[PDB]
Amino acid sequence: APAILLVDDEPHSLAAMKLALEDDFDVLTAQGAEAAIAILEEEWVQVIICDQRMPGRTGVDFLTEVRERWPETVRIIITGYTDSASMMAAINDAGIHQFLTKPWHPEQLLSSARNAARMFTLARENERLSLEMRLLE
Amino acid sequence: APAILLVDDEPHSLAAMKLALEDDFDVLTAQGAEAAIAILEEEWVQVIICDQRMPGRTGVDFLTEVRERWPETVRIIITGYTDSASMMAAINDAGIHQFLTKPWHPEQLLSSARNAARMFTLARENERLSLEMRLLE
Ligand code: BEF
Ligand code: BEF
Ligand SMILES: [Mg+2]
Ligand SMILES: [Mg+2]
Ligand SMILES: [Mg+2]
Ligand SMILES: [Mg+2]
Repeated sequence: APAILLVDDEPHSLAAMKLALEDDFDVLTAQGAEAAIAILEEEWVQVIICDQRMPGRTGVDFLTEVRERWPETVRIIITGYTDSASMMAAINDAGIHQFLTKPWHPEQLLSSARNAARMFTLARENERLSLEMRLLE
Repeated sequence: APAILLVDDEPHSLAAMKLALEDDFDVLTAQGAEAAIAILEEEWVQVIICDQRMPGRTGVDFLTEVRERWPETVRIIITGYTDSASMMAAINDAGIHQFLTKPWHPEQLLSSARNAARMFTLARENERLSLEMRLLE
């Protein structure tokens, strides 16, 4: 089953985000870029959420690669420093579907999640149709 | 072009929500259920957002019908009274994709919007494929 990947510098927000999502998804949790890529390798992930402000590699960077190695996956950013334009510009260059502000309702953040996974589902069958309708003409 | 429908009891939040979205969508605004249905008649709408707490008819009710008369349209609820279970249950029976808490970032609420419209787009071509791949077998 498609899980959701949680990826934040502070391990107390993975803790939280899980508490909000665990009841509905298979939550996978990671402490940063290099740590997280490791997981998308072995396990299968429908949705990912990433702190932007992370030591070393930023969410936007991580996700530029995620976009490249596993394009079937819905990418989401999350920020408490929502006031910066540089960021948004960065966000707006990458293929980032949702950007959430901190903090967040257990039921809101939960929703941006159910979204992503419904979306991941559309996109994924939206492609099936194609592939299979190619194998006709 | 597909617009977005805004539908809230307090005309000062339509004011706001527009200010957040106008730069990116064709915003249509309505003061409540009966008022809003009137608009989906003449004009074409890809995304709708509805206050739950509205005199007379509630968002969830409105949207149950919207779901029925214009199913191609992405439905969204928005609440400041996020603590009620009755609601969520109601929300969870209807076909409601996103539920936002008040208040909201200009760039968050903005995003739940861009979401919806990308989604409205998937769903709508996801169907094209079908219809057209039916006209083969
Ligand atoms: F700093 Be992260 F964006 F919360
Ligand atoms: F009362 Be609405 F939900 F803001
Ligand atoms: Mg629990
Ligand atoms: Mg941080
Ligand atoms: Mg403006
Ligand atoms: Mg109200």
